[PDB]
Amino acid sequence: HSDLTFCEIILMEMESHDAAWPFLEPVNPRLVSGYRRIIKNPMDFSTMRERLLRGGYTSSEEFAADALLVFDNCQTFNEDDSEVGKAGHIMRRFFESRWEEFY
Ligand SMILES: Cn1cc(C(=O)NCCN2CCCC2)ccc1=O
Repeated sequence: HSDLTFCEIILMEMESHDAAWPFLEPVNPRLVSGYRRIIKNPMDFSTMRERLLRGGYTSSEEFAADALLVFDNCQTFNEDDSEVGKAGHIMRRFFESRWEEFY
């Protein structure tokens, strides 16, 4: 319904955001040491993309839960002053403000 039409706007705008590069694809645990043991429920934009296209979101609140999970995992694994962590705060602050402009 009208809830999930804006989830497409935010996800599209989040995908094309400049600071979205750490979260476009799922984290590769073979390449990132310690990520498999620290992050229980990983989540990224592409995973939210394929679920949203298939329709697996019942309400907008599920979409926000996956989005906040991306930045929670980013803050949990990475330092705040790291290159991945710096982009996470930019993407997180962009989402919470853009999510505010509708709800
Ligand atoms: C979300 N996240 C991402 C990384 C990462 O190193 N991403 C590199 C992504 N590749 C660089 C250019 C092509 C894709 C590390 C920790 C983390 O939590």
